[PDB]
Amino acid sequence: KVFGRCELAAAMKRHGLDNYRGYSLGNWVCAAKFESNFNTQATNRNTDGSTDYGILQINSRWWCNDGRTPGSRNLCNIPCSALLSSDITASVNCAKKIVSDGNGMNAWVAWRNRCKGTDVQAWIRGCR
Ligand SMILES: [Cl-]
Ligand SMILES: [Cl-]
Ligand SMILES: [Pt+2]
Ligand SMILES: [Pt+2]
Ligand SMILES: [Pt+2]
Ligand SMILES: [Pt+2]
Ligand SMILES: [Pt+2]
Ligand SMILES: [Pt+2]
Repeated sequence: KVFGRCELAAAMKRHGLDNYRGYSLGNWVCAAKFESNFNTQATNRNTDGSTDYGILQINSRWWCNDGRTPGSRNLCNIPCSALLSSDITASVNCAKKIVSDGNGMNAWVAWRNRCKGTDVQAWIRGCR
């Protein structure tokens, strides 16, 4: 699925991301835009043996198990294929675990580089 920004905002809000650990909803929508272009099926297969999965481009070394990545920790306790679902719940729950495991949103390079310090509310502006 490729989400619209307002539809993704509403789905993320239903799952408690607005103000999760002090990150407003627009931050999460912005991260998804620049990680995956709102595409639940996105993958980026890296040269280091790992792969980034789904709408939030969660990596298979620390966070999910794809079976094929050296150094697997599987800290979200999920197969990486669960992060390619059309519904966002597994990606949201794993994103919350990423923050809960010592990280800010700085764990996402696209967030740091394209959302941090910007008008993130533009991504929810005008949404019902
Ligand atoms: Cl829900
Ligand atoms: Cl729901
Ligand atoms: Pt789809
Ligand atoms: Pt949902
Ligand atoms: Pt939901
Ligand atoms: Pt939820
Ligand atoms: Pt949830
Ligand atoms: Pt749900």
